[PDB]
Amino acid sequence: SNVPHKSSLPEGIRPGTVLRIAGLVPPNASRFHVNLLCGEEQGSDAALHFNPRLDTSEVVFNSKEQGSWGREERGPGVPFQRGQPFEVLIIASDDGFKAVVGDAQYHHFRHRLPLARVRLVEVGGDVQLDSVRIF
Amino acid sequence: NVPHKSSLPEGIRPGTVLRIAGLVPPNASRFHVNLLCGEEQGSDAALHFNPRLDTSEVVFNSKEQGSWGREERGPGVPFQRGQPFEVLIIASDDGFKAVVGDAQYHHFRHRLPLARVRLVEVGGDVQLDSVRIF
Repeated sequence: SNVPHKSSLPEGIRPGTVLRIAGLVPPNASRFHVNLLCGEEQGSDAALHFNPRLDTSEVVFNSKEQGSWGREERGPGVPFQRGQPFEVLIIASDDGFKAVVGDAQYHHFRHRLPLARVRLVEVGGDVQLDSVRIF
Repeated sequence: NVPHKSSLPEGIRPGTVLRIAGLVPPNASRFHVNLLCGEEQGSDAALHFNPRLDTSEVVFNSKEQGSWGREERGPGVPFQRGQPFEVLIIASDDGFKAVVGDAQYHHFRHRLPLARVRLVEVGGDVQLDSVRIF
């Protein structure tokens, strides 16, 4: 199932970076996450926390800075389903992160931390990961 | 087979993603994807992505004022006759990242300004499934 899955980004990511995450949402999944982290330590700051919640039918976006979570943003409905595969694109621009789900633009999350702080991508939770690619 | 045209109303910026899904015909010679700066014939091409299956090469190039540039070539041909493909053209601040399949294939540094791009054009021997701008 390959979780928790970590992808190190020693030189960071620039505007024009695409994170492609594919996987299956297992039959009794509660929630999973894709984190863009500043370091490898526990509780590391997070430029992006992408959190589909199957049990509450929401998709939460947040950030973590100086150990404190920001204010949650929510996307429109849950474009994931228990027992169904998915494809997510997280696209970094100069202005924020574009979340694409199932070939449809889903939500835009404005930068709160500098994009230059990102050093790691972490995928975890109730997800059976197909692949994580970083272009 | 008139080329497919898709206008870019707000141009493209670092973070624009062009997903081109399609199928190569069994008798295909070559097809191309152009990022053009105007809707006139002979407009500047900020990016000319040209896979060539008749000679087994993939050529990158630019064009301004009707004059081309120096060709760049990628490793082999990640395209086969009769086989489908998915291409990502990702604009960064440094250039265009071309992705074929699940791997970055080439990095074409910006020869022309990114803000001058206004039209995507797909032509040649190719069956076009979908053109998406993200």
